[PDB]
Amino acid sequence: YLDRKLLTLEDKELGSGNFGTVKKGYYQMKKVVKTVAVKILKNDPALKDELLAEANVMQQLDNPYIVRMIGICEAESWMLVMEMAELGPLNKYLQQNRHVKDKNIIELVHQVSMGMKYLEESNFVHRDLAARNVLLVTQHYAKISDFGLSKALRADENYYKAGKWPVKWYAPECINYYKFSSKSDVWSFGVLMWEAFSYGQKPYRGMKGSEVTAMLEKGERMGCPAGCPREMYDLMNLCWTYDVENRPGFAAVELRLRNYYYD
Ligand SMILES: O=S1(=O)NCc2ccc(Nc3nccc(N(CCO)c4cccc5[nH]ncc45)n3)cc21
Repeated sequence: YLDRKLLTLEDKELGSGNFGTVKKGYYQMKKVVKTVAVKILKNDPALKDELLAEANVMQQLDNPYIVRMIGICEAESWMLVMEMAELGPLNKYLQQNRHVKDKNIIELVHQVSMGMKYLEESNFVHRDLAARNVLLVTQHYAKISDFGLSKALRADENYYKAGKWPVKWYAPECINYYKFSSKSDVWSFGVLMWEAFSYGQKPYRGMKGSEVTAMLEKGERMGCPAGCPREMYDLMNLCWTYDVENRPGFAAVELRLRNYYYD
């Protein structure tokens, strides 16, 4: 829990969602002043639980490619205070910056894969991995964010059995059997890659969720984005392996990206 006196907020608003608004601020750590992003709950038991589940999860996470939580501050409102990733969501950035080179995109997605390999080792599932939920520190440093749908897996289980339903990022076992695992997160990571190489274009455009599900069961997949290296498109296809058993884990995904990047 944070000291409201040690927090200064801008008057400007960075963004707003169902939960409320987001403001940029500063929090005085012992000596240094650290720039922060803050979710400020508008005015709702669900939203408080949402903020609470995300905080509960972040508190246990510690990795260079995952957004770091500073803490919670109870004052004029409930506040979730994170270290600021200044450049914001990966999709919106690439949408405004098409000069980004393929090798730069590969670097950022490898970084995500490294954060997810950590998440997988830590036995947490993200359940909302998408380009909108990756934040940029700099043009060469990505962090995974938005852990509101995330779950710590029980010590005796490999998956979580299941609100917000981003079906275009969901593996078939999620849609058909409500089972969410690190391998489901791998499926989503494939969609994320596609997004990144499509410079933030939405996947499966013009299609309803049921239509995407039909497409995938037919064995059809999204095509290679313009200028996307083939090796990276091949990795998207591996991530979209239908049968979860045979879908690769994040260790193999991260390895594959590393070798392509450093070679
Ligand atoms: O999308 S935006 O609001 N509009 C422009 C912009 C520019 C920079 C950021 N950066 C940022 N860094 C860290 C955390 C964070 N947020 C707010 C966005 O969800 C968080 C605060 C509290 C908890 C959180 N979990 N995941 C992100 C996040 N934002 C964000 C934005």
